[PDB]
Amino acid sequence: EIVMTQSPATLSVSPGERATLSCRASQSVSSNLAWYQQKPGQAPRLLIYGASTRATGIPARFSGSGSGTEFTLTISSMQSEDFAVYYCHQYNNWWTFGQGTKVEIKRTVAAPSVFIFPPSDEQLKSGTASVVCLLNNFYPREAKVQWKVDNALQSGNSQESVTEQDSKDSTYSLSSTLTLSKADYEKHKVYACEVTHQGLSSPVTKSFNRG
Repeated sequence: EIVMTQSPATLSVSPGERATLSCRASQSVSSNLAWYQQKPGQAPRLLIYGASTRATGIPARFSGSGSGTEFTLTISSMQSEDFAVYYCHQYNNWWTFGQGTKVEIKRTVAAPSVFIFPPSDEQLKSGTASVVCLLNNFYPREAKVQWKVDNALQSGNSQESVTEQDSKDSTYSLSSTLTLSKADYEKHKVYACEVTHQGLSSPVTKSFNRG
């Protein structure tokens, strides 16, 4: 019954900075609340089981506080390894989990390096003509893409995918893929990747065409 919501969805934190995550509940949970840490790939981990009691072995820079319907976890001397995802959990009724909060490295704003890649001959005989937009080592996560063709922004018939942080330098990479049928390659005459990002006063474009 009890829905629990965790805000804000994302926090950008440069190393060594203090971070604050808030958790709210549709109904009261008194103090039957806990905070877990999720490292992608591994298994979630216990951070705080009481409203504030820290479990064994967690660094003292972690601490949570709250009661009733509002709680907040906080970290004061965050290190690089602490960068992960977090969940607030309650057990005062049928227990449930919150959607969670991301935490990412903060770094210098970097404009996206954009490249486009059309199909070629071998795919025609396979009948799966496709194009790729590669955006490399951009920051922050807000960098956004547009597949464009003659009188059409080809979103809804293609897929976006993204790396994790290029953690050795903390940038992001995106490999959007556009896929069409055999005869489609010739049907459309214009093809382009367009990119927007606050390091871009105007959209960045890469393009190709038929003829």
